[PDB]
Amino acid sequence: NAIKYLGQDYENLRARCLQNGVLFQDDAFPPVSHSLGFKELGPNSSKTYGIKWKRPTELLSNPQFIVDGATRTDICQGALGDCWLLAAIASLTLNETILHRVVPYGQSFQEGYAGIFHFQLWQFGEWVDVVVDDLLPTKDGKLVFVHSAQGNEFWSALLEKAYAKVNGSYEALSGGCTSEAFEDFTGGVTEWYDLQKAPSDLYQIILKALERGSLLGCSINISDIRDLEAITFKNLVRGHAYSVTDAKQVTYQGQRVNLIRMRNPWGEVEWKGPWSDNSYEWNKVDPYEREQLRVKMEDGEFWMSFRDFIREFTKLEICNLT
Ligand SMILES: *[C@@H](C(=O)OCC)[C@H](O)C(=O)N[C@@H](CCC#N)C(=O)N[C@@H](CCCNC(=N)N)C(=O)N[C@@H](Cc1c[nH]c2ccccc12)C(N)=O
Ligand SMILES: [Ca+2]
Ligand SMILES: [Ca+2]
Repeated sequence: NAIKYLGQDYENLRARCLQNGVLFQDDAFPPVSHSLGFKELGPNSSKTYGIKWKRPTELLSNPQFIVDGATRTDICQGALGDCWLLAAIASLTLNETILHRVVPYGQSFQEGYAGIFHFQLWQFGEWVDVVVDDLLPTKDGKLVFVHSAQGNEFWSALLEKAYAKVNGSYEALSGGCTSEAFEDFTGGVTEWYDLQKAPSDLYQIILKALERGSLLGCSINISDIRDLEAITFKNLVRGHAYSVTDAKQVTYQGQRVNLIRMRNPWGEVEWKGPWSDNSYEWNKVDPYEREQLRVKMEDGEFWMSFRDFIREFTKLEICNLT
């Protein structure tokens, strides 16, 4: 059983707000500018100025915590450089058991709702329960930071807020490493791989990691500053954490080709090379494999050949649990 961050007690807080006819306002991470940030998001800044804190129950008549499951399409990055965190959360959803440890069951905007939610994280060398109120940064009635592809779904916005809380502010989350969020959700062991010096069995390692629910992300180093744009000629984003979400093998003109699937935590903007959604390659696999694996949809998620992956990306991170 998780210990309470700062001694804040989810169930006692929720019950007492319900008894006293109020919704929770979190003294530890309150709905003010200092919870946004200190410089790029400080009181005196252009980003800060239009932001208003609103509850999902003030935005919409029927907000839902989880809609059609907690899945990686619910992770669409907003105007914060927390790609590393969101790639980790998207990966987290592929392992149901670890997912529902971080995101406890039973939380809702209906029965028993009192403006408070809770999540569990590996922090300070402990499993910790972190509460948040549901006041969220919004602009023109829309979430400014992470949101789901379902506009009425809130669990992922609330998780990102809890993760900001432990680090001090949303701005504190700008720039990071995927392995750090992997740890904070698992307490497990991170390893990284230099894709330019990949071992010969690297596809096997990936397949076995995916089989056992380990979390995998990848990224392209910006090796000359930002000197070709962030976006490459083949539509890949440099210095940007991607989630690795599958590895599967296809028969391409009678030969097996090893494929790998990743998702941009933007929820949009995809590889436009071979095995991309509209690439010709899919014309030349057998119909069944094609219809099991290809999804023509701008969802941020796409296939590469493993050969292309290891040429295009520079780093892979794997967090293995027990
Ligand atoms: C990603 C993002 O939000 O996309 C925007 C839409 C976000 O900018 C991000 O996390 N960037 C990372 C690189 C990509 C990843 N993950 C980043 O800026 N720095 C980390 C580098 C990881 C390895 N990079 C690549 N393979 N490309 C990093 O090490 N960050 C630091 C934290 C830090 C402290 N001060 C600065 C200043 C600039 C950048 C980062 C930092 C860390 N030790 O964790
Ligand atoms: Ca969902
Ligand atoms: Ca896609």
